[PDB]
Amino acid sequence: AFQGRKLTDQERARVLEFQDSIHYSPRYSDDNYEYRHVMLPKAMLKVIPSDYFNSEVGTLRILTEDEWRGLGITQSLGWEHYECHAPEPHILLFKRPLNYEAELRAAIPITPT
Repeated sequence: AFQGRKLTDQERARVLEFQDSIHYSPRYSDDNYEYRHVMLPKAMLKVIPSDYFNSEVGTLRILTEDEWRGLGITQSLGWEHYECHAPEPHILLFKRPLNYEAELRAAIPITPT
């Protein structure tokens, strides 16, 4: 049940070619959040589909977790994409709470009575 605008098999192939060139900053923290930023190759920006930018700035819009994992951006559980200042568009900011427990929860089905 994809949240957000899933890429097509065609978009996805085009974006996933840049996956090995994405850079991930060290994490830093304040009183409530850990932060990190992800830096995309400028060339990847060219094949990121048009609806993923917001026409106003030139920056990426807020991405859902499914959306940005969709782009090849690979990091651990808990990270939220948030809107920054107006940096270069190829820098994406992420945060997650310090009080993060990172579980894996799956409902499992039984036969009804």
